Amino acid sequence: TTVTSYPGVYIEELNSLALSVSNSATAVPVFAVDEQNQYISEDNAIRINS
Amino acid sequence: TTVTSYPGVYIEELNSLALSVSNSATAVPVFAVDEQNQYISEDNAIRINSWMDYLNLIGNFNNEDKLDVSVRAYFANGGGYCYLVKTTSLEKIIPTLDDVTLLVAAGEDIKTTVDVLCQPGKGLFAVFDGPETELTINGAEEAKQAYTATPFAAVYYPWLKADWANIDIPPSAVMAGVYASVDLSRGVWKAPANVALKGGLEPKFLVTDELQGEYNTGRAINMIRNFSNTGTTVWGARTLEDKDNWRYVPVRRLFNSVERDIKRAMSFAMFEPNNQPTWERVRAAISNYLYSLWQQGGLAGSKEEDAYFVQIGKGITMTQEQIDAGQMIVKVGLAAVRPAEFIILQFTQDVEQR
Repeated sequence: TTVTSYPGVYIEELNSLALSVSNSATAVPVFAVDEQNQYISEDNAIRINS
Repeated sequence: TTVTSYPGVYIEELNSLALSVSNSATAVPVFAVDEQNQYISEDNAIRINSWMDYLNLIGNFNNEDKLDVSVRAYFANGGGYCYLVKTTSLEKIIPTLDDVTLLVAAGEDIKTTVDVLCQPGKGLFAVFDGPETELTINGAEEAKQAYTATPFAAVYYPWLKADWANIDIPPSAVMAGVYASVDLSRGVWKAPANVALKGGLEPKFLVTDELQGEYNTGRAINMIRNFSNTGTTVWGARTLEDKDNWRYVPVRRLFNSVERDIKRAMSFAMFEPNNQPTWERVRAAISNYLYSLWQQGGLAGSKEEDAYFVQIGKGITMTQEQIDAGQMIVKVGLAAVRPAEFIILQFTQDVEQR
């Protein structure tokens, strides 16, 4: 863990495993567009917000 | 003991065997420099402390040469002091050195020198660098063939590419700094994987998850993988050996730093006469070291009778005829913790069944 070589003040911050569970993005869909639609670029997930 | 010749006051200070175990220098690496680098002197372990201390050797030229980039990337990740030796005289300098415990190849192909160097008794777990070329998934049987399976090694696949110093950084010198950073921060028993690289360097080759499936078995190659949560992280704690005992670089490097902290303490009790007063001090001093690791969580088990055991005594470990040859025998057991390589989650809909 810590090595003590020279006389002095050693600060070492031991911290326990902080574990918490985040809940986010329950229903985020994807839309398989029509193959004929020329505006969607080929093989790229173009993302829209509103 | 004392002789009484004249009438007077005699002061004699009898003192018992004071034995304590010191833990220091867990991960201090050496760098096999390139043979062409003219600045390293021939057959001398020139020792550097920091990058401003290293810059007095050479004031410029951070950009191109592969040793010069590697030690710059080493100090950026983790802090330590490292010796620099030429690979020609690598086997001559390392046995006569104080604390060299990571023989780190800074891209120099020194596999033969490593095998000659480290017996099972010495220690010095020695990391390697992966092949700088592309590794496909169906060419897995040949890419493992170059490395020979030994439990004192570790391979890291993708050579790293940084913004500064546009030549390719070898992954072995980068991972050498993460070892000294993890062993200082969270101790030696915690696995050196799952730690983001503090230097601003990205992997040159992207890692598919199915590509890591058939490489992280057998004599495994650990793989540095970058994903979005933590950036470019190291993602392998396996060594080059596939058996149940010595599968992990935390379970290997804990048995190096315990078998070197006790060996320095045994020099104080070296020529002490072995009877019941002597090997009660040696038993009680070793068992306090193995108790201090258990309170830190380095050893598994519920209570201290299961985490470790130490046995010295006439009878129990050595017979009478071995005492007459003057060799006392210490048996030491350790249950080192192994990392959670595959955390699995089982979900049932039967909650009253339990």
